[PDB]
Amino acid sequence: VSHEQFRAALQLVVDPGDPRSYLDNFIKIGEGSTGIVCIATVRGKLVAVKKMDLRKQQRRELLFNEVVIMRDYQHENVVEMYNSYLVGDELWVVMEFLEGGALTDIVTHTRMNEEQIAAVCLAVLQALSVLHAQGVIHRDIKSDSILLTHDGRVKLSDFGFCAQVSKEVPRRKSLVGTPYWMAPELISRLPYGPEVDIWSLGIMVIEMVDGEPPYFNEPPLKAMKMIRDNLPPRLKNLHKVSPSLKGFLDRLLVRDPAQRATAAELLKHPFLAKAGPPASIVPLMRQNRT
Ligand SMILES: CCn1cnc2c(Nc3cccc(Cl)c3)nc(N[C@@H]3CCCC[C@H]3N)nc21
Ligand SMILES: [Cl-]
Repeated sequence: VSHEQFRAALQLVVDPGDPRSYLDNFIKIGEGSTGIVCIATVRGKLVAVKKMDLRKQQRRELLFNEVVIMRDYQHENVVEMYNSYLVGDELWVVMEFLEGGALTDIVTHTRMNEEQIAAVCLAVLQALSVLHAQGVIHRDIKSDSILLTHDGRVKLSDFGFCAQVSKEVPRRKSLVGTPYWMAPELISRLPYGPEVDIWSLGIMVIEMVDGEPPYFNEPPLKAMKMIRDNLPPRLKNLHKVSPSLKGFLDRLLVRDPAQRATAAELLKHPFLAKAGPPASIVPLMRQNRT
């Protein structure tokens, strides 16, 4: 499929026009897999703009999947998209700005308690149960993909790797994700489904408890071989965690995806009863630390 034809299909979907009319004061706040993210001001609300080069993608079709999903799925725990545009060779998606940043910064700089860990898992499982029911697989669940509001509410972001399964095509086979968070069946190149996100969430629980995913200091291909061949990873800090948290994590990090717990199942797990309110996360954020 041609670039001119791909851009053409995307043009049918995005908002027409040049948003450099509506926006100014662009400040780069980071980089992802698919492009860069800036903050900008509307002509006075401030927004986040993700900018992706149509010609520089390993899997260009995923750009399409991204826009269509956030357009079609609004949930309290999912980052809201306001608009999307084509600007030269770039797809721009305009989204709400979340002042609390990403969970990565919390997990690498602080130790979360179980109330805080439970609140983050509850929020993510709520988003995923709704997405999974409609056949949407996120495929990049990790702390970097979890954003926080000023008052400590959790929002799933970074839908640039998502896919949708259906009755007609109920499994994917593509190798998409981030090595250390990838489910064994996905690493192995087997037909997979929504269950891959449950494993990835398990790995993000490890991040929240231990600060890092398993095998993080290994080359990514070596970590993927270990994920694929070995017993499920265990918490380095095990004696430090409750029986509720261990039993919860034991249901996520199940190698056989057919025996892995679903998002709907896990929403009924007693560990999530520990979830604290959003205000419990606030003191973990960079702006409130010293
Ligand atoms: C859904 C798009 N989006 C809205 N608001 C975002 C966001 N907020 C903040 C808030 C405070 C500091 C920073 Cl660095 C980002 N960060 C943000 N972070 C970057 C985006 C790409 C690189 C990884 C991730 N940390 N993404 C944000
Ligand atoms: Cl249990």
